[PDB]
Amino acid sequence: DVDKYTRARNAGGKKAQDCMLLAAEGDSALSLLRAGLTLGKSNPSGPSFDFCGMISLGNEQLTNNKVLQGIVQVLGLDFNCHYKTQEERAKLRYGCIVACVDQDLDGCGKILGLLLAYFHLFWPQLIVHGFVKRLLTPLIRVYEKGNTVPVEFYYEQEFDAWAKKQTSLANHTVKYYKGLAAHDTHEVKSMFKHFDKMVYTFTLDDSAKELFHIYFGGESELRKRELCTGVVPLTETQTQSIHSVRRIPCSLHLQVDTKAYKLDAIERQIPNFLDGMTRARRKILAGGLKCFASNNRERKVFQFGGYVADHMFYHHGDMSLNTSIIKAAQYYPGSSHLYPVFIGIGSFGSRHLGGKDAGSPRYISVQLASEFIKTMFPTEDSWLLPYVFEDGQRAEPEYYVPVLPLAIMEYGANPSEGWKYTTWARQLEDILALVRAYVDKNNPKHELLHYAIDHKITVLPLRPSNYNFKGHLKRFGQYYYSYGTYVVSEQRNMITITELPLRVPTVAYIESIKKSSNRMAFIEEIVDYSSSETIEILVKLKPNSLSRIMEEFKETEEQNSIENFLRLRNCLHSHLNFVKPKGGIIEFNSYYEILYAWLPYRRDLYQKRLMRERAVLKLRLIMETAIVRYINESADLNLSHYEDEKEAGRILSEHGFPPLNQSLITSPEFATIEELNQKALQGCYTYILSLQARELLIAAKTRRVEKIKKMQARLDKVEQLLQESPFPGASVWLEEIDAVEKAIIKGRNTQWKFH
Amino acid sequence: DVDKYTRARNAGGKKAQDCMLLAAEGDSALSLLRAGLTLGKSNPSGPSFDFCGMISLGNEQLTNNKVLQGIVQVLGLDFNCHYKTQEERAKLRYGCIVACVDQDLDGCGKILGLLLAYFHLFWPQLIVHGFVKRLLTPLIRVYEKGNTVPVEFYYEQEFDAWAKKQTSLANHTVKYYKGLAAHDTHEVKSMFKHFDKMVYTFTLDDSAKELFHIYFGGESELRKRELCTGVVPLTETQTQSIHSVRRIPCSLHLQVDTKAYKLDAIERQIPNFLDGMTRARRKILAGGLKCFASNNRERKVFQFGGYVADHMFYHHGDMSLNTSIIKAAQYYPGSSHLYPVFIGIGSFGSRHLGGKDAGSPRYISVQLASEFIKTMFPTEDSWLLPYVFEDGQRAEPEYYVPVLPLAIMEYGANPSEGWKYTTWARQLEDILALVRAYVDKNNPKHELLHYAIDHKITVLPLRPSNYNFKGHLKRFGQYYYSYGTYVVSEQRNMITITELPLRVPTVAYIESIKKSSNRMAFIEEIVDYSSSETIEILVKLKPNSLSRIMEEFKETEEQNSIENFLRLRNCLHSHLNFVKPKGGIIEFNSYYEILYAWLPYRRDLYQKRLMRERAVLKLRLIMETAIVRYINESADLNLSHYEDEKEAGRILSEHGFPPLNQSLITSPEFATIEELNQKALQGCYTYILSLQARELLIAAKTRRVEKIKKMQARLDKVEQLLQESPFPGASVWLEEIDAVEKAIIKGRNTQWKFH
Repeated sequence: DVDKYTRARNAGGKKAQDCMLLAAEGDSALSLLRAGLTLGKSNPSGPSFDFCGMISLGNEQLTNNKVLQGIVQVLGLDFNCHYKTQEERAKLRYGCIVACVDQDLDGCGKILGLLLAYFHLFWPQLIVHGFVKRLLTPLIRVYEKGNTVPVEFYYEQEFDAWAKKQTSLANHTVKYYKGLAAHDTHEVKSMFKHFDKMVYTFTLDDSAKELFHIYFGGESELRKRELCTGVVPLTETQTQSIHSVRRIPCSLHLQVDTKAYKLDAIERQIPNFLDGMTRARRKILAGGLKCFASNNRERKVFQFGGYVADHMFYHHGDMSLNTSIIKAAQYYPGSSHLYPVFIGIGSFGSRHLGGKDAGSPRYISVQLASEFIKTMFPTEDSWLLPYVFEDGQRAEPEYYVPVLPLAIMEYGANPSEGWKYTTWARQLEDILALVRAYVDKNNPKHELLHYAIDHKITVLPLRPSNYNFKGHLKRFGQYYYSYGTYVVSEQRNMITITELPLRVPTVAYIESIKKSSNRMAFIEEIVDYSSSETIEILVKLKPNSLSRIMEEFKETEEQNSIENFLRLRNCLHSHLNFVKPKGGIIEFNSYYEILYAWLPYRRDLYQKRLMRERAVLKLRLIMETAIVRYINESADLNLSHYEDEKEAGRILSEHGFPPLNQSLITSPEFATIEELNQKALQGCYTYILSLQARELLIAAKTRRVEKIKKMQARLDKVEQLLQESPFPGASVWLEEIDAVEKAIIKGRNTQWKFH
Repeated sequence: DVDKYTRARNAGGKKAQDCMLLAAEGDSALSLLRAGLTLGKSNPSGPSFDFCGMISLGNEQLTNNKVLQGIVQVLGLDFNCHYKTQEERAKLRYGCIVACVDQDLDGCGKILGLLLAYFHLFWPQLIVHGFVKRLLTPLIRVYEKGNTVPVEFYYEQEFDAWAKKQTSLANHTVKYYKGLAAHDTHEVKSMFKHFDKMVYTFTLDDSAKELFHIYFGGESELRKRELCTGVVPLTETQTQSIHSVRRIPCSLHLQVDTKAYKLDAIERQIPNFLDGMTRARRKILAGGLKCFASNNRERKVFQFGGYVADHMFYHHGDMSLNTSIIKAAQYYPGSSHLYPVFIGIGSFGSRHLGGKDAGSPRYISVQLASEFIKTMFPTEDSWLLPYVFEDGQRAEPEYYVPVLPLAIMEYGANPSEGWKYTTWARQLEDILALVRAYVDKNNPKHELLHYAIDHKITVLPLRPSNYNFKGHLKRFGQYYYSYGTYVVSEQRNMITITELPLRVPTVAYIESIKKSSNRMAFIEEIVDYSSSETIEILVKLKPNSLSRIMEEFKETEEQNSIENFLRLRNCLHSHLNFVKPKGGIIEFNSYYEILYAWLPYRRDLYQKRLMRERAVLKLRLIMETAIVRYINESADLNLSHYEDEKEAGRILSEHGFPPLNQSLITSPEFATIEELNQKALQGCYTYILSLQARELLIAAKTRRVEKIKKMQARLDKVEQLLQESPFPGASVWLEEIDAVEKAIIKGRNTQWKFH
């Protein structure tokens, strides 16, 4: 077999039942297992090569794979045995096979799930009676400073419960070990001390079998139904039951690990319907917001990609990161981004190659479209979004909620086969009219739009956008078609294609025309004299070929003879599969329902921002009233730093000064509403104990009083902003819509350069 | 026919001589050319498709090259015919061919030099009289915010000469355009407005055929000899002549750009002999120092690579960066780095796979040593090294000069074949003794070693290091051999290998043994029961077979029969090829030559560092004395901060108060001695006007006088530290050597973990 197999000393012998075969995922896991097994030979008594062999991993096609062939060869497994009896199972060369895989979505999920599916399909009785086992390593380890002994959790839920049970984590360092290679040598020896406690068994409950037909079977219909609901994390009772007897039911593993892996794989191609961007593009947008927040100077594409990888935890390949950055910065007729989030200083590609003619990342530079991004992705709303956490560190948000539905007003296609997704940008005017009717409460269609929302029918048009399109858009039999424009000169027997169909690359169109032999039977030659953004394809035909073209290619009342011959028609087939914000997959059938689903999320975000702003304003005015009421009697109490700052708190508590938490009321970063109003109090008097002498003079007092009157006016303004007729925060939504419309118009005027 | 050829309207007709062909390397340059050529009604009478065609640049092999075949087909060139006469030169379909290429050692030199060599080899008469032309786009553009028209320099020397005057850059922005894709649309149209004057014609002067043969011919000895001197940039006179006549000689073009490209390609594999690291490794070290100069917290490999790319201008791929980071963080018996610059938390590989079994960059984390680096690479000297400026921004230094020569005490190899380079680490004790004898001046061999370095003979041993090696290092006459250790038991017929030769991967060695069919005629089986760091490989042989190995593999007075059978000897072949600090390539016959070459550079760096320290200490001393005198007798003129206008400057210049550059003196980053002393007295009086009230009484005067006393003591310590008998700064070098030896000992004791 392969040389990756390290045989145990007693493997296949009289004591083969006591032997176990560790199946590491890759070379790093193999090296870790080797190091642990060899260090166990000297200090402890336990695992070693005497009773532990090592191997590495690498239906109709699952039987010819070399790795499974090697595994079945070493284990001595017989296909036609079914291992029902104990003596039949005793003939195996190893007592059990232990899978040692990384805790991430690659090791657990895809590979562990694949091994479990293979075993269940071929030898289902092996999973029962406890033959297939796994290695459960500490997923999270928290180290207390000056304690040199960590506390370990095998699941994120246990760590979250312990953390919320804890008072503070100032002196605790949390390390996430998603992969086996992340364990240090001392950590590895700590695991191999009680290696016997890290072996978990699979039970193969009744519900597992059907699941094995869903995630890994050839049935691709019920798989989508299973995937369209998101992954539910394991509950605490299930984890406790698993840890009690060290047995993991297969069902739970299939429903959690493999399902999360499949969802992650889908999310890398299909974007969320709230912002129209995938996880990688969300990371890029967040990194651009973080980098150009205060500087906004042009940076090289590779430099910005390095910044994104450093700060936004983009652990994928840098070539994909650079390609996605270029795609986000591309702006041309037929581009995938109608409103790009980045301004591209340099040659970022043209419509002829479909954006593939972009310059190298080391030459072209990128900048943040500050005006458009700020008007569409407000900085205030960024705090209230739910964020993803990579190894306990903040990263890009789970989803962005722009002022207008970005998943609709921009083009989008998935080139990777496996899941169909195609979106054609709708007209900006129609989107603006629809949202303004929904929010304005003064539009005559506002009540009609609400009627259309509660019961699903269409009341306002939603036509495909034709901003950078010089052709025609014809709706025939519920299908939209884009037609390019051409001219014919009979005297020179020549045709000049002036406009290709929507999102059709020039070189791709030319090669498609050239491939068809029948088309070339009349075309003498083709050249491409098109400009950087316009289309001018010069085709010269053979003599007396126009009549032959007319008689051969026939008009179908939709496209004339020339358009059919020149392939100047495109069908706007759109696949509206999107990723739910909670994790699931949702398949729409029209853009109207996409907009109807996006509206409540934006409305709820506006309401949440309004309540958070109201609470923050109340807290700020409370602390300002406290500081001014200390100021006007500073000649009565006279204690800021005159005495020791430990006896002051008694006298400030004897008077009416509530404890407050500075740096939380002064600048709440991500303080959620209930936590913000809970932990704002029970702080300390640093807002009074640690003030400066600058506040002593009356000018500071009058500045404070004008500030407090300003925030009182703002508080009443946001209070009347609430309980509005359509919903709280509708007027501010209308103002943001107007601002983003102005920004879009300005960008369109200056070719998305903004001077 | 040709895939990416856009024919001109008049090409191949009565105006062929007026038609020119633009050759582009990639699709980005083609898109730029298409955008420039299609300015209709804007930039009139400029280039267009009427007289400009386009083509893309996608010794028997040169004949069948598809790109060159397309080019010759387009131009109608004839291989047999020599275009020496004007009448036969008019048969070409284009008047001239223009190369529109980048200016970053790839567009220029690599493929432009290739095109020039092709034309010279096949049609040398074409280059003369003018046929091959190039597009010299503005390399550097200086924009003034109040002028909105840039100043363009086509060479870096011109920009440097301009920057010699116009010193302030008070309101100027410098932009570097190394590639064609870096130009913006307005820049593109401005360039195409003068496209007629942007073209430069090659001349093929004398002494260029020999240069062409050297750089592109099959001969390599003279090509290597050319590369031992480095690239010399064009002088002002040559650039002025080129710009005045708009003709570029081929020789100058070659020696300027293709030599630089070849040197850059070489130095990406061959490291410098001063620090023992290539450009990528030096960038990694500088980025690590920048990242962990303050925190030293462990970071993921991919995050650190992103930081390095963002800050150190590492524009290459991220996989190479991650691999190099892992290699720099690897520490195991046989690893390349005996003293790694990085502490790696996780599994970074093992000796078995030669470091190729490391975990993914997502999981394993890296951090700076912060204890060995601070001693081997002092932070004081980091301000004195020459620095590499990429696109006008600072980057990793030109070369590092460590306290001990790292190119001689670390294993090095070149995985990229094309330039042999192999280094075997010398013993640390021998190197320390040699350097101490050279420096301490008290060693009995000090003057003897000076005589030795003067007469290039060897007087102190330099033996290969055997720190992490349990074998034997034996010298058999002008070569060294490493022998592994084995134990063989005749009973039960097993041979257990306990130590492999130096830098021999375990799995590679096992595979090499396995491929030898004759050796497995006796080997029953091979098992790899080795540990993580020590090797224990079991080889079970066939019964009564040891005598067969005795009679088959014969003793050669160097290898035992078992050693020859198991290939337990390795020859320590050395290839002492390095790159000169100025750019050239140097070859050494022994490690003694490397040490003797590295010593003067380090001695001169100590002298320069001490000189700069003395100068900056004198500057600080005069500024402190000035401020002390001001705080002493300010009552005479004025004691307040109200004098912040020019009146204070005038009243201070009336007395003996010199104007000093406070910012430069208080923190000179890279100010060398000459302009340090030139700009010291060209500052302002801010060193006095920036005195807070705290510093306006005696309580700060005592601190000031204590500071001046301490720095005066440091000043005369530097003073008599100089003029030492061996060289100035000998004791500082000795104590730095002791500190670095202590750090190395601590790292070796802690397995390069430092707890």
